[PDB]
Amino acid sequence: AAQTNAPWGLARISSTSPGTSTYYYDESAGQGSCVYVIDTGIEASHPEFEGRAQMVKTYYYSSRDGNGHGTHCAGTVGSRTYGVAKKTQLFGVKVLDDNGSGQYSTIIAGMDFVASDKNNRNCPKGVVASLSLGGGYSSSVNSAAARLQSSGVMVAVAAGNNNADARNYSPASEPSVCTVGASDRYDRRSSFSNYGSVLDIFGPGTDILSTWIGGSTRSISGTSMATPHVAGLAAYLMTLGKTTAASACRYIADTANKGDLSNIPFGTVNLLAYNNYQA
Ligand SMILES: [Ca+2]
Ligand SMILES: [Ca+2]
Repeated sequence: AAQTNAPWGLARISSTSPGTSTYYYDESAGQGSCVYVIDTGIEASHPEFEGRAQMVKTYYYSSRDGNGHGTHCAGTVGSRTYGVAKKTQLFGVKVLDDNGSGQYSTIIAGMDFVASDKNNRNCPKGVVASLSLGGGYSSSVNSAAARLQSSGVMVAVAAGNNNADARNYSPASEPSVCTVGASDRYDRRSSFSNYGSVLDIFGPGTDILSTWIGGSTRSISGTSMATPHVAGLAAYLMTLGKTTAASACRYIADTANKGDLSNIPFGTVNLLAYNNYQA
């Protein structure tokens, strides 16, 4: 398959070079995988989700995304026009409030929820969780992410937007999950992206167009936008049978574009997520 005039990040993950405009991908498109978007929720009625999204848990008064952020992230995972894995099933877990905030106790509960809830879903090609969230270092938050991974879920987490070492942020700093930095369309590390030895991979995160609440779309930026590129890419590769929940991060790293990025600090990986699709 080939989506012309795609969002630049979609084009970028299917090219060895920046500046292309077509997203080339296998038509299997993540069918048979499942991705949990642990965030502010998902506006599952958005036309772009085509009935493939649903809310499965909320920690607030409503299951509605009153923010947009979780809808955006879910769009980059799996919407028709904006998504990496355009036929995956999406599951919404609302652990963040409508201002985008949440307490670590809630975030932890949400992760343990996914670990159990996946055992009651039919996800024959495997299960991924996308966590575009975090704050300062917490060993309990890291332990929760490690448990989620251990349970058989491909966990992708944002590196954080502090232009600092991700060692001091959670769940970014949990070594066993996949920690995602952000890049821009000119293959620079994004100005706000965290860095550090704990990063596994970079994905597109500056000026990312996706779905928004009220059946709308917009462009926003952050390691939160990079993370769902990786999570959708994992689901895509798991449906193709190339990798498993346990091995996907390492697979993506090993098959990344290497050495493409600028302003990567020594000791941080120079690796950009890449689907290695050949028609
Ligand atoms: Ca290159
Ligand atoms: Ca890691």
